[PDB]
Amino acid sequence: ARSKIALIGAGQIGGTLAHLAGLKELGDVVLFDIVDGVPQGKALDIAESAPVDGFDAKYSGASDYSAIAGADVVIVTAGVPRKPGMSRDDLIGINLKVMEAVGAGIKEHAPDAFVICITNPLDAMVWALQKFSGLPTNKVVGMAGVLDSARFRHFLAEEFGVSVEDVTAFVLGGHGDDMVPLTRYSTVAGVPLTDLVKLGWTTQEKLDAMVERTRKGGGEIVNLLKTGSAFYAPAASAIAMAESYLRDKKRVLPCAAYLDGQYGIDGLYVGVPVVIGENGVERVLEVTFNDDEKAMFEKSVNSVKGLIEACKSVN
Amino acid sequence: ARSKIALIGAGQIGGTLAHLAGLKELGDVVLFDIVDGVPQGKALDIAESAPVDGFDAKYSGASDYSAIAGADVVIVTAGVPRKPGMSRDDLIGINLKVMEAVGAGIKEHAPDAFVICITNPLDAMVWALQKFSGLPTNKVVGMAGVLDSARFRHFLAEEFGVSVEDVTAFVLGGHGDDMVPLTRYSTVAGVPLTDLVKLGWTTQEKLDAMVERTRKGGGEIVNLLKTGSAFYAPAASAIAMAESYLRDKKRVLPCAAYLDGQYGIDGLYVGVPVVIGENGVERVLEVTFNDDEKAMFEKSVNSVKGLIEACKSVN
Amino acid sequence: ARSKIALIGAGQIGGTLAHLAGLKELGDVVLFDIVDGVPQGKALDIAESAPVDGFDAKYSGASDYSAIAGADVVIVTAGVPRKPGMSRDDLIGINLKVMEAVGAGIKEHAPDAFVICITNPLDAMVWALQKFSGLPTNKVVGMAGVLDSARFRHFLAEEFGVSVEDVTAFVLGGHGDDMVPLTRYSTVAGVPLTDLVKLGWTTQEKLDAMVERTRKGGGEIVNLLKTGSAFYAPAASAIAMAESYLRDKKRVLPCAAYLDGQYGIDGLYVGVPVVIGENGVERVLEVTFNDDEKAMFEKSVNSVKGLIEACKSVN
Amino acid sequence: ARSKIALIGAGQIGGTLAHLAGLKELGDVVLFDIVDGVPQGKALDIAESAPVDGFDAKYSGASDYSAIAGADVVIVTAGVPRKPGMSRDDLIGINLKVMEAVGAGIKEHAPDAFVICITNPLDAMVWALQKFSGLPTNKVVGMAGVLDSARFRHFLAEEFGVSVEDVTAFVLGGHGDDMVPLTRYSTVAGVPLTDLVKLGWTTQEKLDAMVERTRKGGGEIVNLLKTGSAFYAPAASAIAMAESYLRDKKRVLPCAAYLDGQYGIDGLYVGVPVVIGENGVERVLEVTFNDDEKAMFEKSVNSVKGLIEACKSVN
Ligand SMILES: NC(=O)c1ccc[n+]([C@@H]2O[C@H](COP(=O)([O-])OP(=O)(O)OC[C@H]3O[C@@H](n4cnc5c(N)ncnc54)[C@H](O)[C@@H]3O)[C@@H](O)[C@H]2O)c1
Ligand SMILES: NC(=O)c1ccc[n+]([C@@H]2O[C@H](COP(=O)([O-])OP(=O)(O)OC[C@H]3O[C@@H](n4cnc5c(N)ncnc54)[C@H](O)[C@@H]3O)[C@@H](O)[C@H]2O)c1
Ligand SMILES: NC(=O)c1ccc[n+]([C@@H]2O[C@H](COP(=O)([O-])OP(=O)(O)OC[C@H]3O[C@@H](n4cnc5c(N)ncnc54)[C@H](O)[C@@H]3O)[C@@H](O)[C@H]2O)c1
Ligand SMILES: NC(=O)c1ccc[n+]([C@@H]2O[C@H](COP(=O)([O-])OP(=O)(O)OC[C@H]3O[C@@H](n4cnc5c(N)ncnc54)[C@H](O)[C@@H]3O)[C@@H](O)[C@H]2O)c1
Ligand SMILES: [Ca+2]
Ligand SMILES: [Ca+2]
Ligand SMILES: [Ca+2]
Ligand SMILES: [Ca+2]
Ligand SMILES: [Ca+2]
Ligand SMILES: [Ca+2]
Ligand SMILES: [Ca+2]
Ligand SMILES: [Ca+2]
Ligand SMILES: [Cl-]
Ligand SMILES: [Cl-]
Ligand SMILES: [Cl-]
Ligand SMILES: [Cl-]
Repeated sequence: ARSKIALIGAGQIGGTLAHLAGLKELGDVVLFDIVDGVPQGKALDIAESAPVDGFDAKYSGASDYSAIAGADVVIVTAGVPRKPGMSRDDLIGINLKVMEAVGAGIKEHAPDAFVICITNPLDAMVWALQKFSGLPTNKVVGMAGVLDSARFRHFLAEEFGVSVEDVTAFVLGGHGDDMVPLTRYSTVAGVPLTDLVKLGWTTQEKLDAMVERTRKGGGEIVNLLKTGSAFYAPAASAIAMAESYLRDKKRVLPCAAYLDGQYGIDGLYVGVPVVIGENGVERVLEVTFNDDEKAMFEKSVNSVKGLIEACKSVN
Repeated sequence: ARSKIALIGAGQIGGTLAHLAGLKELGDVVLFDIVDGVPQGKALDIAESAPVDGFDAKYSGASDYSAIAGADVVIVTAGVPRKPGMSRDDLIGINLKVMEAVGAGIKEHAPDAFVICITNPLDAMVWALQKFSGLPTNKVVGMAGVLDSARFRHFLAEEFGVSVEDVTAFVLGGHGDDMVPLTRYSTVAGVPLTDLVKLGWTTQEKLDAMVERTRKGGGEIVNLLKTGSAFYAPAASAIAMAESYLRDKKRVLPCAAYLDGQYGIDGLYVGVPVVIGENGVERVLEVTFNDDEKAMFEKSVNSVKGLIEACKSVN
Repeated sequence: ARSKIALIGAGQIGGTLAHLAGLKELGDVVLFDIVDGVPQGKALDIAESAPVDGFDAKYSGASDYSAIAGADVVIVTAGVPRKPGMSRDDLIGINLKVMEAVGAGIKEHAPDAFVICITNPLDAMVWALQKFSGLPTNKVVGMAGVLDSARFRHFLAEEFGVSVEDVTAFVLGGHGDDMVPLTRYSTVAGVPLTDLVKLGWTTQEKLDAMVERTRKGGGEIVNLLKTGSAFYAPAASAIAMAESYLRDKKRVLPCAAYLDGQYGIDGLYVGVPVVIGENGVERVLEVTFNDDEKAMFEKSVNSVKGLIEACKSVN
Repeated sequence: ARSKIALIGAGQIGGTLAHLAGLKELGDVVLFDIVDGVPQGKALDIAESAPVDGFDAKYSGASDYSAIAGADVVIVTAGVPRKPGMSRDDLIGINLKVMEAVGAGIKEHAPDAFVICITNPLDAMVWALQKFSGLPTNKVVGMAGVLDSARFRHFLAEEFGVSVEDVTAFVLGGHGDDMVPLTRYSTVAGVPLTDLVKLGWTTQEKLDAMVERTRKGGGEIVNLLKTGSAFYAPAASAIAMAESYLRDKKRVLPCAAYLDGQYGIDGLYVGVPVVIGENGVERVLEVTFNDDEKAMFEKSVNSVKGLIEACKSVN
């Protein structure tokens, strides 16, 4: 009866998720992959690390979905990268097929799980995974906003020369051009960034550049690493979501969540602040937008709609 | 060369400070008191607890100030309680005498320390302790606002049904009638409390009652315990300040800090948000007040002035 | 569905248990006492500390046993101290009456709990509490040996100048003259203390003195504090036991456990190494004694028998 | 003045070291590599993860050694893998050249560092790195034994069904055929494994198989992963060593250490238990061997001698 965490995909993010789940003593971990040996090896390596910090957790790797039976949390990173010669449709086609298999596995073996999707393109993959698995919409979420929040917080803390603990970033929507930052609901110690510009703690230009840097943040890591994308911050972000579920913390975190009318939207996964507790997505915090924000949010949702239409077109 | 933390006063708060410093692996601890046996016993008890969690720290107790030599941080709780038959002047008279002795001990033995005063009445005792010790004003601070922030955060998190991690409370000034809350710079996930009332997440009345409950918070604990005042939250609050110094975190925390013109004030210790790092109080965040806040802050400073005048009157 | 920890007794150890349970994020906490106000005040103080470290836990205080309903773990410190004018029989008489009330409360309200008794005299109180509550014998244990282990580990680590993390102490039986140390199964980095004497890392005399100091350890703290007994190490020790249950860690810890024939003993609570997991006391590790150890253990069990007979005599 | 940790090599182990150093709040981190972009990207990714857990640490990546200036700890993983078409001499030739460059960089820029070598073949690379850097022999160590200890502890804990926290493994020498296990100084709760066989908690055959599995442990991970070797347990192991230095914990850990006559050996790096504190390798624990162990240790040292001779032959 420790909690059981199944990690579907045992690649860069999945290994990191597994390591964090151990260090944080969140429970037992099953790593799943289609590449045999990989999840077993990473599982055993992490298991062998455990006596150094003293965490007691069972680790195992598998390529059969029976291994995930009764998982409390399932975190999905399974899929393929968009190689330079691949279309968007190609990628969606491929990773939709992966979501199909993953959804079937969760449906059969872990129907009571809280599912956190990470696989790109996230706002479509999470939507697809919920549909394929049939799980309740409040029990399937996507990680995206926490990562954007984390990047922006790092840039802010560096700018102001203050602890990351005292910075808050408010972001909705998706990544990149689909991100909807509210600098007025972003703060240092409760003071909004817009007021910090008035105080002269920063400048409008520096603030705008930090917002843009957050939009571009994923690509900035790709451009440095060259062989892959970011994994430490993505994994940390999803573990925060998982921990909030497992420990019923009721964190308020921006995640891709199924909207039943909130923000004027019905039937789509959109990045919004949600309370995560033992019942999954328990409430959506719907803020009041100004005009600039309404228009940014509308673009962002249209982007999601266009990708969902591409999914239906390819499946 | 581990950091050295000296705790001047080994009573309710001082024991708790000592326990937290161990658990958090902040360094070696010296407990100091005039009651012989007390600091030695608590030190040894905590030392004996250490193998259970695995923290390596030296613990000792003393009643001679040579024991605090070279302390990196000194946290002062030494003093007496205001027994029902004691005046304010009586208390100040008594605890000023204690600050005199403590200041002399720090001056001689730990002149390079970051000093955190807790002893009441705080805004006067911290002012007195800086004067008696001669330490640089940026290296002597008082704990008060963090405690108020913590209480208000607890009440907010309970009200909204969210994690304490996603609530921010902005408080300046002192405790009780001297507290200067800014609900507009208090937030859930970046959203100000004033906006949460507009969203219907709470009500104005409930918000006002939580502010009042924070004002009264110390007395609320006294009224429950009957034999003494709060100690767990006070100790946690001061340890946050200490940790920010020791780990150069540059937390932004409301503390009683010496103002050199900020907030229009020169030569007084006033509760304000400060960045705490390896150089002590490194910057004061001076916010822009609305009218209600200016007047509340002016009352609060006048209160401090009146207590400083009472000190001079009694010493 | 967070775990629920009920702390029966909200005095020195009980407050400390409550604080540790928060810091370690073990779950929700209910403090129970007959002195109204005390558990409510300590609960609220700890709750108010929580936003400083970011632990999400509900805290409450009560003087009605309905408050403990559904507790996963119950830790019992309720009782009175042996004031200088009180007999052993007096104390047992009094604290047996307390165990009667506590056992009735657990029986009615938390029948599925893992119960950890701390109240003295421990080997009798734990036996009595199991009988009064009717809970399964594997779900009721007493804390004693972990504390002795912790003290001895502290003394060893100081002697050898090594980390507390690399010292192991093996103790069975009770405290004081009833303690049964096995220095040959006590180690630094796996090397037994008896071999460390041969290596010249210490001396036989120093080793014997550390054993004696452990026997006397509780009194050593009393003699320093004067107003009460140890509480930081006692609380840490019991929390280790609780955590092993709650997280199914299967720690091997010396505890007062009900023996069903192990060590040649049937029907008594005796200090022995036990594996603690989600099923309670899951296995007893029965070591093979040398002659000196057999005789020490036999004395220790006879001591327990004599105290159980005194209980029956007074109840 | 936070501690500064330089990680020379930003590959599989180096990234993991960097992540752990953040999570454990050990200090600022510089990742160094010859592949430009890699250390910068991993540094930035980890930095961006920090606001999720709240660790304050500066992260940077570099390919110039000036970046490591004033490092308190330097952990070396730089080097190349032994590709299937490469000799032992080839590998040594190559990685000796890497140690030459790394040693020069440490000499010039971080002469006061505690250096932890990980690069294979470890017992030669650590010896070479000390010679190239000129640092004091007590300030240069190799990680190997902690990893073996950790693997064996995992296997033991699984065998006995107990917490990893209560298992101790005693290993000297190197990996594989060069490992020198002492099962008699390996324990569960202080009870030696040899006694646990007598108690019937395991069997001689199972114990022997766990020893052999530890010998083969690195290869077991390679055989599962196929693309590389273990990294989570290796990184955890070295971080334990680093933390012991940085926090002056005086852990007793099996590491490749320069022997000045201990174990009968002068002038070689050999795996032995050492106390690690703020002065580096502060003491070597020299145990007394039985005959089987003496012969195993002699083989193991001869193996080291043969590799040192191969180094001199290739350099
Ligand atoms: N949501 C976000 O904010 C965010 C941020 C970063 C990365 N990502 C996305 O996360 C995903 C994972 O990234 P990564 O770096 O771990 O990738 P990776 O390529 O290292 O890992 C993916 C793993 O999935 C496995 N896999 C492939 N097909 C599978 C199947 N049918 N079933 C099970 N497993 C399968 C692969 O074998 C591989 O081990 C990618 O799609 C990436 O774009 C998302
Ligand atoms: N700043 C705040 O927000 C805040 C909040 C709570 C409590 N307080 C104050 O903190 C202080 C400590 O509270 P507590 O509950 O620990 O009190 P306590 O009475 O338990 O402890 C005070 C200790 O100081 C010792 N002492 C007395 N005179 C001394 C001297 N001359 N030198 C050294 N030690 C001496 C006493 O022996 C005692 O052990 C009190 O003044 C209290 O009002 C402040
Ligand atoms: N087992 C060990 O190794 C060990 C070590 C140290 C202390 N102890 C024992 O632990 C016990 C607690 O010590 P402490 O320092 O916390 O004591 P304490 O006196 O501070 O606390 C005891 C609490 O129990 C309460 N209480 C009294 N009667 C009660 C009842 N009928 N129902 C509920 N609550 C009641 C009291 O009001 C008090 O708050 C003592 O018996 C002590 O001897 C055991
Ligand atoms: N001691 C042990 O117990 C143990 C256990 C496991 C692995 N290892 C060894 O640890 C080492 C690192 O393993 P890994 O998985 O991280 O390897 P890796 O190949 O992922 O990383 C090595 C890094 O070193 C870099 N590098 C190469 N030449 C360099 C130079 N001249 N200067 C600076 N950087 C350079 C590479 O670019 C690469 O990023 C390997 O030699 C491996 O065999 C040791
Ligand atoms: Ca632990
Ligand atoms: Ca609406
Ligand atoms: Ca530790
Ligand atoms: Ca101004
Ligand atoms: Ca947390
Ligand atoms: Ca038997
Ligand atoms: Ca923190
Ligand atoms: Ca010798
Ligand atoms: Cl270890
Ligand atoms: Cl323990
Ligand atoms: Cl805080
Ligand atoms: Cl977060």
